[PDB]
Amino acid sequence: SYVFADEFDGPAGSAPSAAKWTIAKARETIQDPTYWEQPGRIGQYRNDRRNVFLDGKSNLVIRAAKDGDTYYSAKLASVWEGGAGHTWEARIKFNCLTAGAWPAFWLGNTGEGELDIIEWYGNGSWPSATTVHAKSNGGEWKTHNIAVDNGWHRWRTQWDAEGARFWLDYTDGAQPYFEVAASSLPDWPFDQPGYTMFVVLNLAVAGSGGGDPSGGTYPADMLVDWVRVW
Ligand SMILES: OCCN(CCO)CCO
Ligand SMILES: [Ca+2]
Repeated sequence: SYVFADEFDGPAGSAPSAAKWTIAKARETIQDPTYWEQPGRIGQYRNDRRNVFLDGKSNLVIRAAKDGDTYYSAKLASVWEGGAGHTWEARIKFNCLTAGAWPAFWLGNTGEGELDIIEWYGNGSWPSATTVHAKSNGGEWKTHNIAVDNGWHRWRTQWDAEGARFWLDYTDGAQPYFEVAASSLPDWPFDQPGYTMFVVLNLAVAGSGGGDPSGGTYPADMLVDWVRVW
């Protein structure tokens, strides 16, 4: 009994469900861009079957690849949104841990609050990590470094009014590798009545976290076998 799920079944080369996902048509605009955030260096997003498609073997493929002078990739945001008191999990394979790449699985909200379940940074500086943000600019957060490899893994979070918890490859009764108490973040928005969040799966190229892709190996793929919330 899932409140939201996508098993990404369907024929090779087809698009993910338009009923479940919004596919980004552009990379967000960066207000005061660092070098790799500059228009013309930042990677782009588009709804193109070369960059986001089902492999016909039960996986969503998000692919970053150079087209002309621009790196293109993809971002999906769930149309559905879910509130407190659920468990959220995706099975993911990062075939894209290369210079310039910046994959992420996260729960978003356009007002405040963000649960970055896992991000890996290709810029050669930032360690991969799980992060909880509160506050409008996300300027109040707790973060936890965790290593990412290219194997299949399940990334899980639970959150409610009292806190947020994270697991890697969850097994029965395992302790979260990271948890955050509401009381540890003064502006904790997750306890607001009716507060909900959408799911995001994306593979960015360049920008701050991605950095220089010139030495990286492209095409680079992020595979998603499923996303489930219950
Ligand atoms: O975190 C980034 C790692 N990345 C940066 C290289 O300069 C190398 C990946 O193989
Ligand atoms: Ca699947």
